[PDB]
Amino acid sequence: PLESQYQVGPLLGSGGFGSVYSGIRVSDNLPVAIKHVEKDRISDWGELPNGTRVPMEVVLLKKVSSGFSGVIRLLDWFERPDSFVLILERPEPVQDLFDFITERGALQEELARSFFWQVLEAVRHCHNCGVLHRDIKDENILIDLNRGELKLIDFGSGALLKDTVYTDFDGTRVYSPPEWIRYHRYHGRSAAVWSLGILLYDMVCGDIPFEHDEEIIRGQVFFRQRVSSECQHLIRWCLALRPSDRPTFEEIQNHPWMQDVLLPQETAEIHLH
Ligand SMILES: CN1CCN(c2cc3c(-c4cccc(N5CCNCC5)n4)n[nH]c3cn2)CC1=O
Repeated sequence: PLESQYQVGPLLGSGGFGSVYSGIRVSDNLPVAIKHVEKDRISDWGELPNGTRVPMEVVLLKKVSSGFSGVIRLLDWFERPDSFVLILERPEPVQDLFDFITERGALQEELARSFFWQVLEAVRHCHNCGVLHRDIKDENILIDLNRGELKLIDFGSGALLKDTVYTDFDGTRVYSPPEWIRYHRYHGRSAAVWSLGILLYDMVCGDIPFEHDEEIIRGQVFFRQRVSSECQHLIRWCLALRPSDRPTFEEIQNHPWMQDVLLPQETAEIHLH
């Protein structure tokens, strides 16, 4: 009975993902996030090993929630008559990257390097677990303000990772690649790299580079803030129009702009405290 196991707090947010509340596990006072999703609104369904009908999100979270890392872990879940309820890790104090950027404006490159690196490690972890996130962006990353650690959230638009083409997409359009816009097709890793380019631009410029379909399709990157040449180069590389022209994760992390990253804790002490 989830009713008695958790003390429900205030609404943290709601939108396309459903409704997410602050909570506390009664047994040990562990801070949690309680996410409700209506079944009528669940588009993609999946199956547990033990053969049970469940939201793909839950399948993806399980595959990815084993071990430590930069992904928010699924602690438990429940099925209700017309909804599923997910119990998720909740860091505290925390702020999502979108609000963080809005507040501080464009980030110092040293900070953006540390954040971006951690996002890369998290996404690599998902891919190693057979999971494609598909909605990488500032709103889907949490910053643990005390530890300097980022955490990927919201796998509700995700899919099992495969090497064949995807012909469906339900992530954020302004983060979707030109091949989706033009052809309604993309491959997982290379689409992910494109969204990482948007994300990195967003961090160092304090806003998204493209707003309309035609800008995405043109792929011309204009910098509105001062950004080093190395960083501009990495961004333009991630945002190559031809998917095959984009860097692999390894090539991103071996890029000269990516060298000498701060540890998360160093990052918090310098930039967060
Ligand atoms: C799209 N989306 C956004 C909220 N999300 C989430 C938030 C949290 C949080 C959390 C903690 C503190 C604040 C906070 N919100 C996130 C929304 N923006 C305000 C801060 N979320 N902890 N754990 C979470 C797990 N998922 C579920 C989800 O699917």
